[PDB]
Amino acid sequence: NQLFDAYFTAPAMREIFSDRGRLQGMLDFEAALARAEASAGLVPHSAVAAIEAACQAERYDTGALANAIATAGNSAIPLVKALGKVIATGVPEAERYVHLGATSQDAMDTGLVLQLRDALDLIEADLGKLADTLSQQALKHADTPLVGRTWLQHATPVTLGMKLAGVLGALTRHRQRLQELRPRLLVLQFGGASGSLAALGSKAMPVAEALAEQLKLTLPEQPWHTQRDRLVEFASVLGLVAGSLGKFGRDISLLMQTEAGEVFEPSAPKRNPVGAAVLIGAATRVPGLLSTLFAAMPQEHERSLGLWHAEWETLPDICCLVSGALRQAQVIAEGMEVDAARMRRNLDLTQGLVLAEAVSIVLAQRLGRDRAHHLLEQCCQRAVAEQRHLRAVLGDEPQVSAELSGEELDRLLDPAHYLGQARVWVARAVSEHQRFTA
Amino acid sequence: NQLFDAYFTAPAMREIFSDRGRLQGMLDFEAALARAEASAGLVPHSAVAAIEAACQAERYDTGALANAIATAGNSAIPLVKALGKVIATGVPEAERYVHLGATSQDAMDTGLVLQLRDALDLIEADLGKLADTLSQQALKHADTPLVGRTWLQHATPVTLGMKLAGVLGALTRHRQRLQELRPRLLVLQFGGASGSLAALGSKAMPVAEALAEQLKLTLPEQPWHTQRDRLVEFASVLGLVAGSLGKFGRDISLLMQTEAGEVFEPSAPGKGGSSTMPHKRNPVGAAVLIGAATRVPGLLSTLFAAMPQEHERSLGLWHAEWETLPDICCLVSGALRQAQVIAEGMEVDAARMRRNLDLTQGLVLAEAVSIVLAQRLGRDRAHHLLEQCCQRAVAEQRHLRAVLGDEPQVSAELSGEELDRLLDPAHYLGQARVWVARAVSEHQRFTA
Amino acid sequence: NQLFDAYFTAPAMREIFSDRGRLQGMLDFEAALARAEASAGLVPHSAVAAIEAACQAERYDTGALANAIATAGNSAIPLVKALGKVIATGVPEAERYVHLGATSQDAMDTGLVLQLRDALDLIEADLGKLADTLSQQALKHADTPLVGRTWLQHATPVTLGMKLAGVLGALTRHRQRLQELRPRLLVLQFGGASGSLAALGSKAMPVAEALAEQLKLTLPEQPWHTQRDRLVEFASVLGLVAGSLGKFGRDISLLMQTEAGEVFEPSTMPHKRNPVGAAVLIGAATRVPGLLSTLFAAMPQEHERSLGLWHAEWETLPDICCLVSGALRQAQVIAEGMEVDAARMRRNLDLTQGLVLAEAVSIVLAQRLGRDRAHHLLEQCCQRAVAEQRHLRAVLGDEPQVSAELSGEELDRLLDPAHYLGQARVWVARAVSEHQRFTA
Amino acid sequence: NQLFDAYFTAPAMREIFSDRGRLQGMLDFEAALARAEASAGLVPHSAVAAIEAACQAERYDTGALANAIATAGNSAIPLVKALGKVIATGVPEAERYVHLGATSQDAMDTGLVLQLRDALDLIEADLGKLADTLSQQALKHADTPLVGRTWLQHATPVTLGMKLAGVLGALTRHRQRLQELRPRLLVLQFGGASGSLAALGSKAMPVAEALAEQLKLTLPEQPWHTQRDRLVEFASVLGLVAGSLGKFGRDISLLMQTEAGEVFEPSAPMPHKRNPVGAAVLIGAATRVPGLLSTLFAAMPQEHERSLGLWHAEWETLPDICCLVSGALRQAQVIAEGMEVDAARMRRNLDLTQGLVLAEAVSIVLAQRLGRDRAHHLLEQCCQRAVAEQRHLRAVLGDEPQVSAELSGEELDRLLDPAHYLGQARVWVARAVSEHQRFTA
Repeated sequence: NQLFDAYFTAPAMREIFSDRGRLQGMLDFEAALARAEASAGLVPHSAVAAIEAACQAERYDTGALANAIATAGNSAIPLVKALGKVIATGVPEAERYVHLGATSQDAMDTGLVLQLRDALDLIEADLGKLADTLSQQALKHADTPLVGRTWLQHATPVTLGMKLAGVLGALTRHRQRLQELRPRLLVLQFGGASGSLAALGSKAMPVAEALAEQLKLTLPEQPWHTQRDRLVEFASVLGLVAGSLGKFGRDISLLMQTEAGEVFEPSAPKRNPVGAAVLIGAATRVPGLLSTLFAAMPQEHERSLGLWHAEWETLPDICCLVSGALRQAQVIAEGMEVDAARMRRNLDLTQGLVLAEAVSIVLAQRLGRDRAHHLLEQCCQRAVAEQRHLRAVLGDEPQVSAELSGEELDRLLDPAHYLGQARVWVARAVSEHQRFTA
Repeated sequence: NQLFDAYFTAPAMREIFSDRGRLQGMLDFEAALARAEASAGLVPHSAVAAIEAACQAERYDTGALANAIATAGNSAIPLVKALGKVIATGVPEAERYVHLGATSQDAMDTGLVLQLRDALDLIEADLGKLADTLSQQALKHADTPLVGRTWLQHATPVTLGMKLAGVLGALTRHRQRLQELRPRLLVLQFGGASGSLAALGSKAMPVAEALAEQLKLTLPEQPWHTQRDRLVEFASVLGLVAGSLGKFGRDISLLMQTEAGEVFEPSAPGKGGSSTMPHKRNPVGAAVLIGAATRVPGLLSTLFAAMPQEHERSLGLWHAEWETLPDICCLVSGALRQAQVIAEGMEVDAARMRRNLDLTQGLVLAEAVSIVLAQRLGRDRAHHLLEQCCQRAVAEQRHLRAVLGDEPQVSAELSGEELDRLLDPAHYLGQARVWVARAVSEHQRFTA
Repeated sequence: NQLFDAYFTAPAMREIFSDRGRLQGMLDFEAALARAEASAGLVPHSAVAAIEAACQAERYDTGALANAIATAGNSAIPLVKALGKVIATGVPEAERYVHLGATSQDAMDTGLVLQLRDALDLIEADLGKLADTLSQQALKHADTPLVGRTWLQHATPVTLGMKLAGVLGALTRHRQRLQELRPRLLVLQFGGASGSLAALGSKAMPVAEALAEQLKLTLPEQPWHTQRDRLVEFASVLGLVAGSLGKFGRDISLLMQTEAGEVFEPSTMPHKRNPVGAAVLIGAATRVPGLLSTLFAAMPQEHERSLGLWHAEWETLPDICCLVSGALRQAQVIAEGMEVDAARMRRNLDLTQGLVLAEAVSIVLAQRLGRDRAHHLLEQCCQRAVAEQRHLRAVLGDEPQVSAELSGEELDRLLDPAHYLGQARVWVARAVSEHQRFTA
Repeated sequence: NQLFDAYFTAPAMREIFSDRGRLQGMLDFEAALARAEASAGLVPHSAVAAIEAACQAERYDTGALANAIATAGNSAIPLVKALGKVIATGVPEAERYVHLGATSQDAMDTGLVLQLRDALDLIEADLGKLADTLSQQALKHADTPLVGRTWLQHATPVTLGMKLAGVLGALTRHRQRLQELRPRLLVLQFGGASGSLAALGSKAMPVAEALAEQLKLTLPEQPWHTQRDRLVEFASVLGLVAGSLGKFGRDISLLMQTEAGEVFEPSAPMPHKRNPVGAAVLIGAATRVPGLLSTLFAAMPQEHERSLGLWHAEWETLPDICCLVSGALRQAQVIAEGMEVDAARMRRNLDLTQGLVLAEAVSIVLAQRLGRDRAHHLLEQCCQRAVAEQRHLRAVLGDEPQVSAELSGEELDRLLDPAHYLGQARVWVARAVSEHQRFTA
């Protein structure tokens, strides 16, 4: 099943979450294990070299391992056995030192953490890259006006940059979150059969620290075979990412509507938003995958069956799904086409009624807040009845045209003059984005 | 990613949901389309032959199509284009008739329905097979007694057959559900660009009916590009199946617990080389059933979440279905597979079940005694006298059978032969055998 | 918490799923139990009368029961205890016959089924009512043309009735599904402590059948304390309903868009018209999926009675019923009173200036000239209608080959949406037809 | 519907998430708004006093408001209207200043945030309290041995304290998480009709800052009417808490099994018909919350300046999650501080596999005493026999020439003693408790 894979997953991410990557992660653990126990005096340095030479994914047969797993219950034991048979060919007496003192889940979880680290690194890169380009766009259109849409109904003006800044804001907060969880997530899983590490006796802590250092991972306060919050948390932040990008994709698709035509996805490297589809798809698929991870948390005792198995393919799907949305969001963010003219046109589709408020405040002071209220509802009721722009109806209004010149009315009914804090929001958002950098 | 695929998916099911299977479904649609339109006078019979010759999945390159899809937004257009370029090599003037009057989703949904039918067929087979073997085991152990477990606490007796009968019951109801949705699910998706089928003019219905008949699919009251209840219902029943097998998997894992050791998955004393009994007899099969019952709910909610698809064709929500439905089918196929293995080969330890039964030293049978001593003496007096014997059987900790034998009023009302029977689990099985009877009965009724 | 309850739940449904409704369901079970065991010779007819008199929800204190439940672990034991203390006041020696031979879950599940039966009845009523009005609207607008929208882009013409017929189709299928599960869902839950019903000895089946008949419920092949598929199936179909009405609510909100303004929910103070009704439908379609998966998630219940997973069902199923009842309610309001602007629909139709109708002309000029020549000639006309931006009708009129093959009267028809509605009217017909067939 | 509410929700949490609490949250916003705008010169101080006097939830009719909402589409407009009619009775000319320049969602989101802050405060107190008592229990049983259970199968020894330390570890990580999201979650929602705040002109930022300060909330970089990640994140951590307490609840129920009988829930004020009613709540929450959480994730792609339907879906969902978790924390505390341990039964269960679960501990020692190659064979032989002629491994090894010739009766007694194969058990408890004390500050 790879037909839709190019469209839904980012190639680099798929490489990490492939059989090769999964296998390599565990093998990395095994080699690192031998290395760490050797420096503790548990394994002959001659064996360390033998093991490392066999810890290359390429040397194993996935098809064969797959059938064995179906009988083993996990991936570690069939791999360790296959690793042993490879080390036997060359240094037969080294075979007895592989996977010493460790349990299957140690290899599996640590291997996974290694893959998660490479994954984290990609996601942070793409995020920063996307935030940068989004930052520029926000500034570029910090003041090009478009109508505000509330419950899909026209509302007071807004700016395109204001909208893009909101997405920027969320992305910054996610980079922040990924940064805070990093020291929590990147930990070693080394507990042995029941997490007591008893098999290593007094060389337990020494081997553990050596092992963590070897893999450049932190040593946790204790093993976590059945405490899975670290993994679920990571998945949850990726969930937040899919959701925000989902909002972005929705907004694009609505802006690309025939009856709106204000913003468009870049033209193929009827104009269908094939990129937005990916973003919306991810924001629709991920919640379910995420609840699965939450659902599997109440893992029994020292190792749970079934609940633990449910994590295996779920976490990787989430990472892939999100990698694909980030990739697609980058494409549209750096190349979307804007039609400011059309934005202007759509703005007085309600014929200035959306700007009634801007006029109400001015005539509030020019005359009585009490009198202006009446006089304004009257002009709107008319601009609708005899259907014609509010600018005109107001020009033919004695009290109004007697208090406001033709030049004043032209300004009041100009959306570019009712942008509120639009530019400020973009400023603060872009500001914070640059602050984070450091 | 195929490491865990042999363990989590049934090989036959993966074949259906592979690139080849996906492609073939759509090509089958294309060939059938030409055929149906030819008989309506829209396509020269010479083209029909050209097209069918190119409607073979093997002739296409997945890798290439994959990259094209990333730009197209769907799978139909890149496939149709590739199909056209293949038909051009031989009969160049046949190229203009492929995919005539149809929209991308028509090919995709119909292709899917074809895959779903092959899937439905596997699932029904496996279910029937599993129900059969489960039916025999139920009968075989209709009266082997085991303690009842409530909130994981010991309760009045139950029978192993009774337990297996409940799984049988659920499975029968699912077979029933699968049967009722069949006519609803296996429908054709032919509506064109906006579901009006206007491009075919007055040849619309004729082509439609011909097409349905060609594929052996029913013609729906109308196209359903954005009315997805049919697919969500199918996923939902599969969900129910995952759930039921999940309960079965849980029960096995709990019965295989070291402190229970009453039922075991196949493969020697527990699992594999039963050397050091303590561990190793791991329930690798139950893990699959439990895994599926844990994963499926989320995948199912995704299909529910993607139902409010806008207008004539929705973007994003529709894309979300593509890989989700297949995952559900594969997950369930793997659970059915594993459930079959353990159902037909589980090991029972009736002696250990007996031993576990009086772990509470007959206190779990207090009720069975309470009713008899209710009539022999006063329901009011018996109540007092019984709580007294239990409080003692616990204090001086020793079986209730004993405490009652040393009880004047009790031993004066019930002989030693009577008390032996009252404190025997085998005599307090209630409707255990009846339940197994009714369930198996209904299972045989369904058959027809 | 009742602020949003009037807006999100249908009052009749909330009545069913209230403390009173929950309590009454269990009490109904107890009364029916005594009645059935009496006719088996297990209970004196004098006690049956005493029990029935106490089986009225009104006579109990919810607040008090609630605190007891926090210690009991379920609702049946504190209720049965309170019931016993009420029967004591009058007929003291009747107290020992209440809840005889039954376990807490028997009372709880059966009580629930009773509530689900009332709920099923409301949902079937509302659905049929909604299907009817939707049916008329479908026919009424069977041929008022509106542009087709694909990926939110303009596509070949469609009819408003066509759209509404789709929703009708789905609702018909749900009524059908609700009909098929009815015999499966409305079953009695009577198994006792461990589902063996051993406490009743040989009077087990007799009491069981009498009890099922008393409550007008079917007796299942065996008790189902930990086989929950019946409940999850029902929630699943309600899920299907929320999803369908969700699609409807989405379509309305999109048609109510300022840049569309084609359909509206029933009604300064001008351009301000928010779809408060569609909000409910979309909300339900968004909330229900999660609630449903919870029911699926709770299926692997251990042995004879599961703790935790079973507790998870208690408030979840009722939430689903209430959520859906509110969506049905709101969908009915908008279905029978939505405002249509056929004029605006026409206007929006040539927003692409006839390019959306290029296909309709392509087939005709396919025969008039060469399918090969027509193709070229048509792309040329579209490319121009875009460049010098002006309707395609015009560009085709200034096209020698085209105006030489098609009269001005012929081009006026080809570029008219009303003439490219395909099977629109047929779809509405089949859907409405099937709706009338079901009725019986 | 309050039957199961006492059992599933913590009373204090329900108070926060009640009609009264919801209403008061928005009223607090209204009062604070007037106050902030007055100091910017937009409202007469005499009106500020009139408004504040009307911003008390008690003065309004929920039933009435509920029917109005059914027509309004939200809760803010019917409340603001009702508030206005109350301020009219006394200071009629003050009515025109209420809710000035604000949109419905500003009142609603800010009101909710206020409620979430009170909720956050409860959850942090309970977590700290639960961590403390779990901390003592961990230490108290840091070395009482119980058998390890892998895939529900007996495995090498473990300690009760070790197990409890794992729950402690998770709880500490959650407190840490709650601390990190606090500055992110507690922000003001003030953007007006479309988030431009245009209606206030150049008095926008001044009023905004004054408003934030008034409510003791941070001012975000920009309004967030359709960027909901802050709320979903909070719900997500609460999800993590439900999950962890869910694992704890599961372990208790399994330890309370008749065939185990090692740990029991307090005998809150029959075979030993002791049902784990508390564990039921923890497991239930862990089962219900995932669904509620995905709902909030599902509602994130909210369109433009204000989304209909998806935003409505948040309203009752976030509160349910908070209540559900408050009920699980409550129940977890009860069992944590009062669970009964049967160390003797744990010992008995330990050699249910008759020492085979300790085979590994013997394997390493006999690996050196003799040949790692010879010991291997000799050990599998003793196990295969201890099983066949079914009798303890301690015995089978004592009748083994090579073994009894290499290890004294005193040495074998020790090797087959669980208390001597606890590995890092006590260390894990140490590190976890240590980190718990570290966090404190």
